[PDB]
Amino acid sequence: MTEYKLVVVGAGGVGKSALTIQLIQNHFVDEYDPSIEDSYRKQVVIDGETCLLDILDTAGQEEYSAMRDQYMRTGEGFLCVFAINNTKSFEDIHQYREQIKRVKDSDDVPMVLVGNKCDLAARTVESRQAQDLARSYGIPYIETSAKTRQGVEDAFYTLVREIRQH
Ligand SMILES: Nc1nc2c(ncn2[C@@H]2O[C@H](COP(=O)(O)OP(=O)(O)NP(=O)(O)O)[C@@H](O)[C@H]2O)c(=O)[nH]1
Ligand SMILES: [Mg+2]
Repeated sequence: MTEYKLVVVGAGGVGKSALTIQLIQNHFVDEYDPSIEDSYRKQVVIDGETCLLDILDTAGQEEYSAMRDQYMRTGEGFLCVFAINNTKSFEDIHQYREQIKRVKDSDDVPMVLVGNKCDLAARTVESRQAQDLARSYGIPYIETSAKTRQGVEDAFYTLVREIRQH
């Protein structure tokens, strides 16, 4: 078994914590702790390869960049969570990547861009725009929904692929 430190990122309400709680507890946060260091780790099998998945759930921009260096430096990969309905996410998701290149000290970093909230009926950022970043960054683009729970794990699994490749 291998330990995969999955460092999740988010502007706050993009669904970062929603994807984690789903991939771990599998449910919609109705009264869970408001952001904490109590990271989680689930055991799965990537293409017939049993390995551990330690998904770290950080805070949503609550003044703690100092710790961001401790996690990012210890994270095997990064997952960019953006809301198709919230254009704000697409904004922070851009600068967010720049933070990784700094810590990792290299443009080549294993990460994935997921589009949470793919169930809502009021999307602002079309797949085209979301693809621009994934195509410009050279990373995969997956769509999921914490509410309906569609291809949720599909987004996480993709991360393991990027890492393994590197
Ligand atoms: N409609 C819809 N809402 C979602 C979906 N996923 C998450 N949400 C909701 O959108 C909001 C996102 O913020 P929240 O759940 O508080 O997570 P958070 O903001 O990261 N917590 P915090 O800010 O304390 O770190 C919550 O109400 C969350 O339940 C989704 O797929 N569809
Ligand atoms: Mg949160």
